[PDB]
Amino acid sequence: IGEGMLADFVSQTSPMIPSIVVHCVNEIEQRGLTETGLYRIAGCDRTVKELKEKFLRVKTVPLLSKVDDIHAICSLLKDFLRNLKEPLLTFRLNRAFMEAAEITDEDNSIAAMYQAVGELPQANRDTLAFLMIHLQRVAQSPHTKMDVANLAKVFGPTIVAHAVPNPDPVTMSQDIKRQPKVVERLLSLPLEYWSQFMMV
Repeated sequence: IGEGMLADFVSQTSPMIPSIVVHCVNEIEQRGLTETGLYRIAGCDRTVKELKEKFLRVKTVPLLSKVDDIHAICSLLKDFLRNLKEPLLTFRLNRAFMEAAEITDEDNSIAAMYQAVGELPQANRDTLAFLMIHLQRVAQSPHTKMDVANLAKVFGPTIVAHAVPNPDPVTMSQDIKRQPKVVERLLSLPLEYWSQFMMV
C-alpha cells in the first residue's frame, strides 16, 4: 500500500501535488503549528495504517478532522513520502543535490541547488515546492520548537534518502550525513521562488 512512484498519486494537472499531501498539510497547518515537536513526535501506527489504506487503496479522502492526535497526520505524510518507490528528490538527482548543498561558496551552492530543482520531474518539483512552503511555516511557528536545522534532520531521510534501491551499509551512513544540508538549503530558498509553482 503506497509503494509506487510519486506520479502515480497525482494527475498531470498543475500544481502536480498528491491529494494526500495537500490534505495532510492543510490539517497540520490548522492544528499542528501550535504543537511542540511537530514532525518529530510519532503518531499511532494503527491510525497511520488505516488512513493510508483509505487514501491509497480505497482512494477516498478520510476525515482527518476526526483524528485526535495531529502527530498521526505528520507521521502519515512522512510515511507516504518515505515509502515511495524513489525519494521525492529522485534517485537520478540524489548526488547532484548533495553536491550542490556542499559547495563551499554559499551563493554558488544556491545556484547549483536551483539548477537541480530545475531538473526534477514536475510532480516532484511541485510537491517539493508545496512541502517547502509548508515546512517554512513550521519553522516559523514559535510553538513547534522545530527550527530549519531540526526539520532538515527529520526530512533528510524522508525526501533525500539514497541514490539506489539497496545502498550498502557504509554508503548509507555517508548519505545520511549529507542529507540535512540539502533540506536546509531548500528550506532557505525564497518564498516567492517556491510559490511560483503553486500559482497556475
